[PDB]
Amino acid sequence: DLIEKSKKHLWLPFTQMKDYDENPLIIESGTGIKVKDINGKEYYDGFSSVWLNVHGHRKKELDDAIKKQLGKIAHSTLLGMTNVPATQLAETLIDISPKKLTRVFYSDSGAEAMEIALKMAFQYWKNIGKPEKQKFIAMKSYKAPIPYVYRSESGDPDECRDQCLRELAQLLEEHHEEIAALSIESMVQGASGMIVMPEGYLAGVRELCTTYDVLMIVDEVATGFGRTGKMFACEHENVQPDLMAAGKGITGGYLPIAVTFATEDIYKAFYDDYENLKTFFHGHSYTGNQLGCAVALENLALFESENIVEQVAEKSKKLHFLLQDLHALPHVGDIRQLGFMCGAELVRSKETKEPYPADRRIGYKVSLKMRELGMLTRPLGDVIAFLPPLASTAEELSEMVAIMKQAIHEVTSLED
Amino acid sequence: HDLIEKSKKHLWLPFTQMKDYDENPLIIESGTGIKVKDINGKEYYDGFSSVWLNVHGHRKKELDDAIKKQLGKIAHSTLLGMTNVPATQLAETLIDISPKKLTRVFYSDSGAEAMEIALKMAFQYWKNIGKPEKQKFIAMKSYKAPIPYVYRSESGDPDECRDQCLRELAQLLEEHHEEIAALSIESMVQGASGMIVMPEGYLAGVRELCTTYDVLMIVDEVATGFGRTGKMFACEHENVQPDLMAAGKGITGGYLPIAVTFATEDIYKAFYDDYENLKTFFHGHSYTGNQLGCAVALENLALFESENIVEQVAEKSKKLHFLLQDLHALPHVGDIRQLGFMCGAELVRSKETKEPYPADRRIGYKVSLKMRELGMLTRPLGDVIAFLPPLASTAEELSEMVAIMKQAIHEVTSLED
Ligand SMILES: *Cc1c(COP(=O)(O)O)cnc(C)c1O
Ligand SMILES: *Cc1c(COP(=O)(O)O)cnc(C)c1O
Repeated sequence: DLIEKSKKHLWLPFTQMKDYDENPLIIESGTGIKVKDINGKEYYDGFSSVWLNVHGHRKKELDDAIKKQLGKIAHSTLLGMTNVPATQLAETLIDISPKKLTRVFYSDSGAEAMEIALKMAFQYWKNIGKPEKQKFIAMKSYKAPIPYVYRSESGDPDECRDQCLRELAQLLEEHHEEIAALSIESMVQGASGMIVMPEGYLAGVRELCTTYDVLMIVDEVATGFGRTGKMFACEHENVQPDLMAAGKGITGGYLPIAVTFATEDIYKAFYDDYENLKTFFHGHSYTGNQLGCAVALENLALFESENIVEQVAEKSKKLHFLLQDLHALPHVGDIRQLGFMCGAELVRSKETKEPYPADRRIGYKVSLKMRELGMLTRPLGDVIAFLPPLASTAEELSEMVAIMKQAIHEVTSLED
Repeated sequence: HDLIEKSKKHLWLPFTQMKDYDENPLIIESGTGIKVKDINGKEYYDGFSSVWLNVHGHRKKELDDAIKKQLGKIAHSTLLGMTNVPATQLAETLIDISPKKLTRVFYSDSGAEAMEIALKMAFQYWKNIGKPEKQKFIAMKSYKAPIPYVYRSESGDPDECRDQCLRELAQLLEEHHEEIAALSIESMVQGASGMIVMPEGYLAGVRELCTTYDVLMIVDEVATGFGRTGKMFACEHENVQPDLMAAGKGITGGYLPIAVTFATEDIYKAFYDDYENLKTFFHGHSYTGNQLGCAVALENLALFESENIVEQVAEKSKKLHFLLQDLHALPHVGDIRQLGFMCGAELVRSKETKEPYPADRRIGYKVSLKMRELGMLTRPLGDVIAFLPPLASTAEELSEMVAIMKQAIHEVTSLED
C-alpha cells in the first residue's frame, strides 16, 4: 500500500499518471544490473536507469567513495571559491576529454549543461564585440536535418550524409554572420529513436562550423562515458567540440552532476577585470557538489582499471549479431547500434516500413510485456531502446536480447 | 600549491569572475558543525550556509548515516514511468508539511529546474483546459511588476509601499489577466535583490489579486523554504496557499541536489487523462527522485521534527535582531533587514542620503574578503552583506559571526571616504 499512496502524492516526469496508476512500479533495491521491486520481483536494468548506470547497482567502489567523502564534507560552494573533489575531478575530466577542451563548468543536470553551453555561446560573441551573432542552429533559431537513412529515399548513408551536409551549408552560407552556435547530439540521436549518424557526418558538421565561424555545441549527455564504445562519442570521428555537455554516466549513475566543457579561447573572453563586465553570471547552488564529484572520480578510476571502454567495444561485436537475428522478427523494421547504444524500430510492414499508428501504443505495450518478463526499458515511440549497463556480461546481454525478442513477438503478433 | 594552480587551470566557476578567483583563491577540504576548513587548515564560519542551503551544519551524523543506509539498498533508479521507495515516502512527508492545498510533488534537480517546471505547468495547464490565450507571465522584481522596497521608497512606510505596489499589480492584472497564465514571486524575502523583506500583508495581497484575476500563483521558496524565515515555509507568515511552489537548497539539509515543484490537485488533474487525449506533461530530468538525495531529505525532515528547528530559529531570531540593530548603528550601515535567519546589512556611503557607494568601489566584495581573513564566509549582494547562518547556529555562534561582520564592515568602509 506504498502503492496506493504513490498514486496520491507523486507527479512523475515524462509520464501520463493515468498510465502509472494502471500499472504501478516501485523499486526497492538493486544489485549488479538488476533492480528489485517492493514485491521482490527482479528486473534486468535494460535501459541503465535511463542511460546513466555504468557499473550496475550497489557497486562497492562507488559506495565506498561516497562514504569516504561523507567523512569530510558533503557540500561546500563553488560560487567564488572551490573544493577539493570538484578541482580534482576537473583535472581528470580534462585528461580524458577532447584535447581542445580545457575548462569544466559544473551544473546539476544534462539539461542545465546544455543550457549553459548555449548561454556561453551567446555571451561569448557579445563579450568580444560581435552582438550580431545571436542565433542558433538546432539539428533535428534555425533548424537543419540530420540523416535518417532508414527512412531515406536513397537508403544510401553518404548520399544522405552529403545531402544533409549540403542543406546545412546552405543555411550557413546565408546566415552565418547572425549565428552564434550550432547544437547537435554526438553521433547518435537518442530521444529521436537511437538514430546513428552515417560515417563522416559529424566530421562534416564540425568542418562547416569552423568554416563559417560558428561555435559547435556537442551534446554527449547520453553518449558520454563509454556508452558508444569510446570514452566520448565524438572520438569516433575525431571531432573537437567548442562546447561539450555531459551528465548521466559521469557519476556511474549514482548522483546528479553535469558538466559543460569549454575551450580556453571561450573561457578567456569572460576573463577580465570585474569592472569590464565580461563575467558569466550563471550557475547553480549545488554546482561541484562533493558527494557527486567524489563518486565521479571513482567512476573514472574504474573506467581505467576495468578497461570499460575496450570491454564495451569488444562485447558490442557479439551484441550486433544477437540484434541482427532480432531483425528477423516480422515487425522489426530496423536495428540501430553504436556500442551499447541500441534501438529496434518496430513497424507494421517491413517491406513498406509503414509504422503502426501511434494510437496502438506498440512501444508502450512492448515495454510492459518486457516488464512482466523481467526487464526494464523505455520505448521511444515504437522504437524499443536497449541501453544495457556498461558492466553487462556477454551472457546478460544475450538474456536481455532474448526477452526483447519474446516481448516484441508476443505483443506485435496480436498487432496490439 | 599545485591544487591551487590546478584549480586555476581547469575550473570555470558559477557567478564568478575567474580573475577574482585567481588573485584570491579559496579551496575547502572539510566541515565540522557551522565551520568549514580550507586546505591550509584555516577555519571559517559558514556565514551564508554554503549559499543558503546548509541547515544542521556540516557532517551532521544523522544525515551521513541516512545516506550510508540508502547506499545499502540502491543509489539511483528512475522516476520515468515508475517510482522508488525514498521518493515515494518523501513525497508524503512533503505534502504533510506544505500548505494544505498543495497535494502533488514533482521532483527535479535544482531550484531553477523547479521554477522552470512551475512555469511550464502553468502554461500547459491553461492550454490543456482550453484557454491557450493565457500564455504570458508576471515576474515580480513576461510583464514585470514591482515589489515593495521600503528602505528607498518615497514614504519609507511599509503599508503605504505595500498598498501602492499592490495597486500597480491590480491595474496590470485588470488590464491583461486574460493573457496571463501565472505570476511568479519569492516568498516574503527577495534574496538576490538584497534580502528585501516584504511588508506585512503584501504577499497575501498578491495571492488575493491572483485568485481574483484567474492567474496561477507560483511561489519561490527555494531560499526561504525549510525553516529559514522561522516558519517551515515562508508563505505561512501570511497563511498563503500557492498554486505552485518551488523548493530546493535546504530540502536535503544542504547535502545533495534535489528539488520540488509542488502543485494543487486541480492543476494535477488537468494533466490526468487517457494518453490519446494529449494532456501529459512531457518534461523532467534523468535524476528525478534520486534515492540518495531523497533519503537524506527524509532524515533532514525527521531532524526538523525531533529538534524543532523551526521554533528554535524563531526564538534565536529575537536576540539576533538586537545584534543586527547594533550593527545598524555603524556609520556606513544604512539598513538592516531580517526575517528569521534570513538577513542583510545594506551598506551606504551616506546614512540619510542613503546614497550608495559607487558600484566600482566594490565595497561588498571587499567586505566579504575582509570577513574571509577574519575567519567567516559570506557572499555580498552588491553592497548588501548577506547573513544567512545555518539553522543550527547557537546564540553564541550568532553573536560571534555578527561581531566579525561588524568589524569587517567598519574596517573596509572607513577607508573609502
Ligand atoms: C537558489 C535559488 C534559486 C535557484 O536554485 P538552484 O539550485 O541554484 O538552481 C531559485 N530561486 C531562489 C529564491 C533561490 O534562492
Ligand atoms: C538526458 C539527456 C539530456 C538531459 O539530461 P537531464 O539530466 O535529464 O536534464 C540532454 N541531452 C541528451 C542527449 C540527453 O540524453
